[PDB]
Amino acid sequence: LNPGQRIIRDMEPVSHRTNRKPFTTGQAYSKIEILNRTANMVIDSAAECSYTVGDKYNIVTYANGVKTKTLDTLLNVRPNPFMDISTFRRLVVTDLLFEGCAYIYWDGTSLYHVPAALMQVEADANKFIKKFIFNNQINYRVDEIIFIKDNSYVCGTNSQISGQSRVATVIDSLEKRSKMLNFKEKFLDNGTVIGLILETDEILNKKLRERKQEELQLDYNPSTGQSSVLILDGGMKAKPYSQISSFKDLDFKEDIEGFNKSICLAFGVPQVLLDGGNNANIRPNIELFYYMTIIPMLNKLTSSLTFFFGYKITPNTKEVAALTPDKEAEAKHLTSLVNNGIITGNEARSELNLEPLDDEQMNKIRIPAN
Amino acid sequence: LNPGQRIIRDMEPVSHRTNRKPFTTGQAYSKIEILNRTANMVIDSAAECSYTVGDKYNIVTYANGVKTKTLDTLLNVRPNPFMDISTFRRLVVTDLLFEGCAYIYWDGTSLYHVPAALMQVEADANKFIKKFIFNNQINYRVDEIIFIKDNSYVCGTNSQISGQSRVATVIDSLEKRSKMLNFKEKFLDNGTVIGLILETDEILNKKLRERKQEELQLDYNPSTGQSSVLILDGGMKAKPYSQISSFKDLDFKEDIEGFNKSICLAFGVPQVLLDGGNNANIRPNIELFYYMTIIPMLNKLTSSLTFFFGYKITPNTKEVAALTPDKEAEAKHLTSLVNNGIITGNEARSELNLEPLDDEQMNKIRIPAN
Amino acid sequence: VIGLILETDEILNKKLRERKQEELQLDYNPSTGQSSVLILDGGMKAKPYSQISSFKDLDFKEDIEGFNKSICLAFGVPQVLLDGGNNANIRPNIELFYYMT
Repeated sequence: LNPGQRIIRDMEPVSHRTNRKPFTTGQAYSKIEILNRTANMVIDSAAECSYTVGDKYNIVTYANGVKTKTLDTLLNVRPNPFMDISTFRRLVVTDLLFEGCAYIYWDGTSLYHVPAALMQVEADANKFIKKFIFNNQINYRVDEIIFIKDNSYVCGTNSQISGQSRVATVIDSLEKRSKMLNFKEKFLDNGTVIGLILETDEILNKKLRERKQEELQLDYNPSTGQSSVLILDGGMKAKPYSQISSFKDLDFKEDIEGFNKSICLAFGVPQVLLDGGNNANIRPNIELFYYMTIIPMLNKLTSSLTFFFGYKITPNTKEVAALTPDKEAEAKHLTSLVNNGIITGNEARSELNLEPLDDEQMNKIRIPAN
Repeated sequence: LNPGQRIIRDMEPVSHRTNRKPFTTGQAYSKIEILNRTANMVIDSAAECSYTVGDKYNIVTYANGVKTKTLDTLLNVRPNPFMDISTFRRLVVTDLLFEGCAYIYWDGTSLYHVPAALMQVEADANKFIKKFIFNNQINYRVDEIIFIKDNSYVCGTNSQISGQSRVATVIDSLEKRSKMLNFKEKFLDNGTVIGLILETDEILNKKLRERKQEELQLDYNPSTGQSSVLILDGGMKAKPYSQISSFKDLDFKEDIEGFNKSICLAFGVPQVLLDGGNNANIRPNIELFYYMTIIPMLNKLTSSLTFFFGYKITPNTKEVAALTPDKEAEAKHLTSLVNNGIITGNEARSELNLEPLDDEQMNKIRIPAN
Repeated sequence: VIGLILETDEILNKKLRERKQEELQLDYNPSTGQSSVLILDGGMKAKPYSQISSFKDLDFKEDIEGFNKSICLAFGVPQVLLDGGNNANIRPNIELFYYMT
């Protein structure tokens, strides 16, 4: 046991909600299209990757007596007798994203989801965590909650608990982008556009002055008029005016592009995926996105699962439509291994997502020799 | 024993925390998003690399009697009876990053984590280190704590104690970038936009003047108007004004890009990882990131581990999704090695992350000979 | 940073002058205002001022890049290692760094 755990409790007795302003985040996700699309692709991608359970670690875990097949079916087919697999996975991933942490309940035989927007974790004076408090009055325990924590540095010191919300960091950038974009719309709806100013030093009958004003407006526009010369009489003067604040000054494109690139940067999506990319970009960018962004996100979940159940669980995609291996190269390398005897044919079948055959000559290596 | 160790202790009796301002760093991590993404990539990438324990060094280390398999389980499956593997690695790496150093406690059988933001190291007049003081009154020892130090040159002389926090070098750049970015939104919300400036040397009825100023603004906006000509009567003049301080002057984009490269440079992540890259950019840049940045960072940890336990521990990834070898090239070199008899087939499978199979012909080198 | 410089050759009650200054500031900003034309009465003029020392003059970026290259030069680290490199850039530069430095 850790002799310094009680000081850890004293320095942070309870978890801290990190999505400091939730309503602004919800408003932006609802009515801002870069956050909407980026969060949607991240969550949907973290919902397509299947989980493959491995061997049993001969250790004591919080959940014991669960067989491999039951865990596999509840984790890849249907978690709860009442809820979907993709819905539950998306809920967990969106809790991990929009909130710092993500929480999953564990019944006797079913694996329920609990939102992290209301749960608060209370540290223990002795071990690691005393008891979770969902909103209030729940008081789950610890053996029945799967804890997913995204790394955080909140307040002075990092925390054994809680988590820092990825979406909560882009709120300032989203507000800046929205204000900067609304400024152009209001500038267009407000700024005045004129084509000609005439001046006279004597008052000339406001009614008739206005009538001549619309006469000049309609008559000297090539779409609706067929005149191009003015003969000003009586000393009326034409002031050579200029435009005060032209639209060319408001060059917000570069700043808006910077804000968009930053927002795509925080979630981790490459900018090429949202745009159109060449053949040299699409496959490497899909690989970079999925692996280096999502697979940490799912690795947190799978590590928490292998802590909770003791079964080695890893994010093994091998089936997502975005990372389907190149058929020619994959076939070439699998055939090379099969011919040269490194792997059996059945393993190649398993890699090709086929089903192994109960054949004799395939279950043993070829060993070409001669 | 070192004759000069007492002078070393006299020149620096105790360690000193190097993250001089923790709260500003926390607020930057929580509300500045380039820093969030860079730190998250570094920490998560430093949490995916598995650890392989090698042989036993016949030396007297601080931890004795620990079995190889028990150390492997503690270091790759479950460090604690109460906390995860990914969470533990993430805490250790974020302590190494945001603070200068990182500390890991060691019970008889459990390998607990302790924060480095609170704990101070006291040098020894004779050997190396008297003890470790966690805030106070705990007073761990040295025989039971694992010490991971990031190289530092603080004050006049470099220290065998303490350490330099990489993030603390970035706070000034973060403040500069935040101020520079806030200046643009404040300039937009504060600057004035004018369409016309009409003057008269005599007073024209403020109420009716304001009514005409609303009518004249709404009438000459082509979105909401059907007039474009002015007939100024009574001697009212139109001053040919010009915009005083246009927005085109504030060319902050290059400065903000410089500050973004500022933020990313200190952590070590290449700028291509954040953006999109070609076939020739993604995998080489991920290789640079992992190797050059992370693997020294985990090499500090593994060197401290091999000091503590005496077992050769190295960061052996071989499984991280972002460094999966090219299937075709990997197949080609493995098959060539197997055919030409340099390595056995079983160790080829081992390098393929599969399970070696107990065969008679495969356990020996093929020896092509003819 | 200034938007307007309106001038008057007579004194006009500092308190209300400041009040109208604030009102005309807030009114003629499209973000927080819904007006774009200004009618000046009483002989008040509008001086066509200009920006004295614009931020565009301070082009420090090239000098700052030179200083960064100079700092990275003394230690020996190639500039490609810190940035992103292609297949042709990255491994020869890692080799040059390790070996030569």
